[PDB]
Amino acid sequence: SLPMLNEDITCDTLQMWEAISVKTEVVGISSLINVHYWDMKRVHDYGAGIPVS
Amino acid sequence: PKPGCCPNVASVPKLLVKGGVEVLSVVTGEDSITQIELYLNPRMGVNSPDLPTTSNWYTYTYDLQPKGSSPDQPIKENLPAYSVARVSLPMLNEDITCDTLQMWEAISVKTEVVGISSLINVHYWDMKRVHDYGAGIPVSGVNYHMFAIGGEPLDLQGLVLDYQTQYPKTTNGGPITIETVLGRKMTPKNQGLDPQAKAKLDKDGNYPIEVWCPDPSKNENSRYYGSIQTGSQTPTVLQFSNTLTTVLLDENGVGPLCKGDGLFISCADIVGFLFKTSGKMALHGLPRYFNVTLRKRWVKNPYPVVNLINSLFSNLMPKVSGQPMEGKDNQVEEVRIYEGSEQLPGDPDIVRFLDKFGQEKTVYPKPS
Repeated sequence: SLPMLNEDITCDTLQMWEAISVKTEVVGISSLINVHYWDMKRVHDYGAGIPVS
Repeated sequence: PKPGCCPNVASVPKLLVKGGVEVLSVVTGEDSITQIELYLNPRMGVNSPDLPTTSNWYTYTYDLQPKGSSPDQPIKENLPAYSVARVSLPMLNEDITCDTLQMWEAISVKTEVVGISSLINVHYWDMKRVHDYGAGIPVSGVNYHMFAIGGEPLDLQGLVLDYQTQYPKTTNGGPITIETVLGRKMTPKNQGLDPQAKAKLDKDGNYPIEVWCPDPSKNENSRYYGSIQTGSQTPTVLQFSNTLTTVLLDENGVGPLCKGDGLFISCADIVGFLFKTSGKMALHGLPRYFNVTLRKRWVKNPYPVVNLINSLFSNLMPKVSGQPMEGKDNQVEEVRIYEGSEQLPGDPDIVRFLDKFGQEKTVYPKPS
């Protein structure tokens, strides 16, 4: 939610919020290497599970 | 570019767009002229052609007869109807510091009845013969056409011919009558006009001609032309041309103002009875063509916006279900007002009030 912000009436002008540079990152990215898990299907016999892909 | 070595022509208003409906969005200058063309298929009891079996007759009623015993009741598709079309308009700029807005206004309406050459089909495969072993009797008798251009929809009042007859009430979008718009069962007082039976029209194929007529009491922003000529097999003469332009200004000098930026066209047309060999006859309409011309005109806003916008919100103006402070049972008892200061009056029990004219007047205490 964005606040009210002062308008004008002589020039019929007003203010609006404008985004300029969004920054982003995935915050759950190092949980992807959780190979040990009680249901992950192994690559072969006595192996590790194949990780999430 | 030499004027003396090249001929000159007259000055004609420049075309800017010619196309469909989606070019009303064009930002024009302060002084433009907009021509818009319409057409209205009449709703003669059969409202739509998409129906599988009942679209055998389009713009025809279904072979109406008198009943023979009171009370009569017609079918939904028995009575004819009007035809309305709110054409869209663009929104136009304003000027808040001088409190003026501009808005559309019609000036000239050109009209013509298309399909007027489809009357002479005297070899129709169900049309009855006027003389035995001969040709067919053409469409004739009752004709009725009434169009209406305007910035607001029409105001039209209940004028039934027999109050005792009952009409099919609206179970789902049905034709509404006096008893639907008022709710109470209709009196014989509405055989003639009755000022507690006004209505506006919003549904095109649902308001019947038979009880409803355009009442010229409240139609300051809608002009309408109409003609009746009624009888059994009377001739019907209608001229049509490409050069009759109806000017539509007022005595004051300005035409209809399209308030709300809608131009409410309104139309109905009946041209004749077609007769059938069995004897059944039916009303048949025709569609009309319109060429209404618009021009942008400045007005003055009568409603102060700052006095108006506060009344709308619940948070900015709270309404509360308190005890009654105006009306018949007002508990607010006495209210004074003080303005300026004069010299000391005779007694503080004296009472003043402003008169009808608007000057102060010390009223005199009479015994009671």
